[PDB]
Amino acid sequence: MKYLPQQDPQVFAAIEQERKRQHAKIELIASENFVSRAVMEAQGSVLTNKYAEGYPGRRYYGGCEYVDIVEELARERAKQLFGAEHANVQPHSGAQANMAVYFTVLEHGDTVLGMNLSHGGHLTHGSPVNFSGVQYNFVAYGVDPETHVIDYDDVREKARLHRPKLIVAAASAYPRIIDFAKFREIADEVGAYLMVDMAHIAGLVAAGLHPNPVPYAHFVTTTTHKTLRGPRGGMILCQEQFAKQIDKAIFPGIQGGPLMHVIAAKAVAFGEALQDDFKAYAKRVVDNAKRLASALQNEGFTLVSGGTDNHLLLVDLRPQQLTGKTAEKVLDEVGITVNKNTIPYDPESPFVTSGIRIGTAAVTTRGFGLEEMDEIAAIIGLVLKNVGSEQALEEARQRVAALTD
Amino acid sequence: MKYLPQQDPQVFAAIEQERKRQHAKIELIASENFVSRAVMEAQGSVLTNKYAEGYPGRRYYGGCEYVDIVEELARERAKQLFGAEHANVQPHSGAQANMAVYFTVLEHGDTVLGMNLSHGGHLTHGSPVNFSGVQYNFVAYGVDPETHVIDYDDVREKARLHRPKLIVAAASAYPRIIDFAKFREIADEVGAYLMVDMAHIAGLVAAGLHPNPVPYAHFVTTTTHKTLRGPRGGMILCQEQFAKQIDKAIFPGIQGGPLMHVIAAKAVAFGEALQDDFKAYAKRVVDNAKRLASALQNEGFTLVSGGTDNHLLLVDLRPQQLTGKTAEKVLDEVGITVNKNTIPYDPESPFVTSGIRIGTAAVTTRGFGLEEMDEIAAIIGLVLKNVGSEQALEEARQRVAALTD
Ligand SMILES: Cc1ncc(COP(=O)(O)O)c(CNCC(=O)O)c1O
Ligand SMILES: Cc1ncc(COP(=O)(O)O)c(CNCC(=O)O)c1O
Repeated sequence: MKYLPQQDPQVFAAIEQERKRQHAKIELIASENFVSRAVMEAQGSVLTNKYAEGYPGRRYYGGCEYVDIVEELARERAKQLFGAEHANVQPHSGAQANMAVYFTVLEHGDTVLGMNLSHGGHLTHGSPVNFSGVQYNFVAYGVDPETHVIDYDDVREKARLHRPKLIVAAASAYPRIIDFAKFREIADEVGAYLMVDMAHIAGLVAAGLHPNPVPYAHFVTTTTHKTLRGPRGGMILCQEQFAKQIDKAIFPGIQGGPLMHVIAAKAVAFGEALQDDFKAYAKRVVDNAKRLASALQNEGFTLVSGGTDNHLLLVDLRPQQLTGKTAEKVLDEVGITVNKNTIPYDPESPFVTSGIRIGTAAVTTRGFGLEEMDEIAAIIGLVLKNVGSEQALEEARQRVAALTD
Repeated sequence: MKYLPQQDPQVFAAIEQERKRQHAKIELIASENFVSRAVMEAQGSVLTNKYAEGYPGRRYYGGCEYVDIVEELARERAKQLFGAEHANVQPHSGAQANMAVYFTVLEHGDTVLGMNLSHGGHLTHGSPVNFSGVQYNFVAYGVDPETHVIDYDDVREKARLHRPKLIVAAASAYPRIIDFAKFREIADEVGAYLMVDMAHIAGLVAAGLHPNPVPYAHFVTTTTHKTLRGPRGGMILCQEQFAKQIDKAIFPGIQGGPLMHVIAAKAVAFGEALQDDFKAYAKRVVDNAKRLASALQNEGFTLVSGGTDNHLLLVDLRPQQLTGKTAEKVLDEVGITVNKNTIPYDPESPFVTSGIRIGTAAVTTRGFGLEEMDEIAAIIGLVLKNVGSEQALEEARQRVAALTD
C-alpha cells in the first residue's frame, strides 16, 4: 500500500495487524478463504465511482459502456462455470441473493420448506430473527438421528403436509453430498419451486466434485467468497424463464446501485475458477477434508455423519464432554480458529452447542496438504483432550507456529 | 496495478477504459464522486477474507480483534462527524440502510409518508416496483407547483389524514434545504417516527453547509458514496434508544457478513471528512452549484425551484421544447454526463421526462472552480440550443476536451 499508510495510520495499522493475523493463525472457519491479489486489485479499483443501476445495455445512467463489459464478463464466465441459462452478479451478499429469490416467488406469509437450522440450515433459511422467518412461514426437514444424512422421506412428508410454495435445499453445515434430483422430484410432487443455496459448495460444484444443482433447481443462489474463493458478495443463477423476474427482483426490487468494483472482482474469481489449477485446488480441498476427518477419528473424535464428502466436517464433542463454545475458546488460545456449531439433535442451545465446524478451503489455499492435515488433527487432539494443561497448550502453540512459519 | 493485468487482461482492459473515461468526461451525475487512493486501498485489502457477523466485541466468529478496531474507528468517526448517539456502518448500500430502518419500525402493510417520487423522492421511498412500495403502504407529500419547495402544509395534511407510522424526509433530486424541524414537528403531531435519508447531502451536512437532521430525526440513513465522497455502501445513525433494535435489524435481520474491507474504506472516508480541507471542498461544491445554476440561467435555462441551496440542480427543459431523454443523449455525444430526471408536475413519463439533474460534487473533487462552472454552462447552452447542428456539437466536444485536458 502507498497512500493509506500516510493518510490513515490508525486504519493502516489495524489492516496490517489483520494481514499478519491471517498468516499466523490456522484458519479452519469453513466459510472463509484467501482471495488472490488480482481479485483484491479489482475491488480496489476506480469502478467504485460508477453508478450503474439496471443491467448491461439497459442502464439508468449514461457512461456505463466499460462497466457493462465487466458485468457481462462476470455473467458469461458464471454461465460457463455452472452451465446456467441466466446469471445475476449484482447481489451484494448471500443474504441479498436469497432475499431476491424469495421476493421473486413468494408473497408475505407464504410457506417455505428448508433445512432445520440446528441440522445445517442457514439463518436466511427461516430463522425467526431473520427476514426469512419474519416475512414467510418456514417449516423444516431434518437429518436422520443416527446417520445425520438428510432424511428425504422427511423432506417429502413435510412438503406434502405443509404444501410449501418453495423448497430450499442446501446448508451452512452439512458435510455430505446433497441429492438435488430427489429435492426436485419432491418439489414436482407438491408443485413447489426448488431453490438451491450452494454458497458453501459453489467451488466444489464448479470443479465437478459436487453434483451441480443447476439442472434440477429453478433458482440457485450462492456467495462468491467461500469455496469459490472470490470477493465477498452473492450471485443468483436461474432458468431463462425467471431471468427478467430475478433481474427485476434485484433492481428495482431489493437493491440500488451495484458494487461494480466487486462485480469486476467476481469476474476475476470466475476466470480463476475456469482454470485447470482451480480444479486441482478444489480436489485438494476435499481430499484434505477427508484426510483431516480420518485423522480426527484416529485421535478419538466422533464426526457428525461419520466423515465428509465436501470441504467441511462437524465434530460431535459429547464424547469428550465438551461444548463447542469451550472447544472454540481453547483452540483460539493456541492459534487455531474454528466455530462452535450445533450438531443435529443438539442438547445445548445454539450459543453453547456440542460441536465445532471445521473446513479446509483456506488452509488448502495457503498450500497445506495431507501431512499438514494429520498434524492439525494431532494438535486438536492434544488440546481438546488436555484442556486443563497449560503445557499441552504451549506445545500446541509451538506446533501451530511450525505449520504457519 | 500489478497482478490483475497479467491474470485477467480482459478485466484489466475494461477497468483501464473506465479509468480513462472518468478523466475524459465531464461527470455531472449528482450522486457520483471520485474517492481517494487511500479509500480504494482500504477496499482492495485482505479484510475481504474475514467473516465478522455481529458487532465489535460481540461477534459470532473468533479472530475479529483487528476488524473490530476498524469497525469502531468507522463508528466513532461517524459519531464525531454527525453527532449521532449511535452508528451502524454495516449497511451494504443506501437501499439496505433504508430497508433495515423500515424492518425495525414497520410491520408489513404499515402506512409510510414520503416525498412524491416525481418531485424528488427516491425509489426506496415507496416506488411500487421496489420493496418499500410492495411491503408497505406509501402515501406522498409534494412540492408547491410554482416554487418547487416542499409544501409543509401538504406534509402535515397528508400525515394527519393518513396517520403514517413513519414519515420519511429527504430526496434524490431536491435542490433546496430541507427543514427537519418542521418534519419533526409534524411527526410529533401525529405520533409518527421521523426518518431522514440524507444520502445526497451527507457531505454537506458533515461540513456544516446543510442543517443536520440528527437532532430532529429518530433515524438518519445515508450512503457513504455521494457528497460524503466515500466507498459505495450505506450507514444508519440513530438515538441510543433504537441502537440495539437497528443493530439487530442489520444483523441477524436483513444482512449476513458485513464487507469489512468496505467498512475500513468508510472509516478512511470519515477521517477525510473530519479534516478542514474537506470542509473547504464541500463549500466549493455548493459555491460551484450556485455558480453553475446562475450561469445556466444566464444562458436562458429555467431551473426547478429557481436555483439551488446544495450540490444539485434540475433544469426544466420545457422552454427549449426538449425532453430530459433528448438532452441527456446529445450531452453524451459531446462528453458531458447528466441524467434525465422528472421535474415536479412533469407532463412526461419518468422514462422520458422534461428535465436533467446535474450535481457538482465530482467536478469539484477534480479541481473545477467558478470559471469552469461558467464554461460548462456555456457549453450546455451551445449544445441544447443547437441540437441539430453538428458544428455546434463538435465545438462543444473541443471545449469539453479543453476542460478535462
Ligand atoms: C448457505 C449460506 N447461504 C447464505 C449465506 C449468507 O451470505 P452472506 O454473504 O454472509 O450474507 C451463508 C453464510 N454463511 C456464513 C457461515 O457459514 O459461516 C451461507 O452459509
Ligand atoms: C436519497 C437516496 N437514498 C438511497 C439511495 C440508495 O442507495 P444505493 O447505494 O444506490 O442503494 C439513493 C441512491 N440514489 C442514486 C441516484 O440518486 O443517482 C438516494 O439518492
